[PDB]
Amino acid sequence: AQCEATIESNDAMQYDLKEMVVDKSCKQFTVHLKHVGKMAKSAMGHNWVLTKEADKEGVATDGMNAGLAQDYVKAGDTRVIAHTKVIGGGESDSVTFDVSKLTPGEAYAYFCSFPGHWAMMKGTLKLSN
Ligand SMILES: [Cu+2]
Repeated sequence: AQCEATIESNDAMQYDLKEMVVDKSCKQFTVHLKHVGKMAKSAMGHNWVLTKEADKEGVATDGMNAGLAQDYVKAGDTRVIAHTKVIGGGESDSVTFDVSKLTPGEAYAYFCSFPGHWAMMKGTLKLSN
């Protein structure tokens, strides 16, 4: 979508994309998260979080402990490349990140850090041309 992509989250605790590709010509990347469900953020809130695949579970665990006001992301967690807000049904959010944060040919994990969702809601992101 240039240097943008749109991802959908629903009431089934799913994302519609399992992988994202960042083009090499991009200096900035933008992700647009949409919550196409009708459930409340307290019940089935979704976010989109970018980490080294390695940091997935540790960031997820710390995020859970941060609470909803922190969007289920430990504040200033340095393992976090980018993340959106936690949204409810009918909402959306966008995050733009600096691509030079990514290392070519390395796979990254994107997941939802709302409590219990990282196990069902995850995908890979990589830089490719
Ligand atoms: Cu979620």
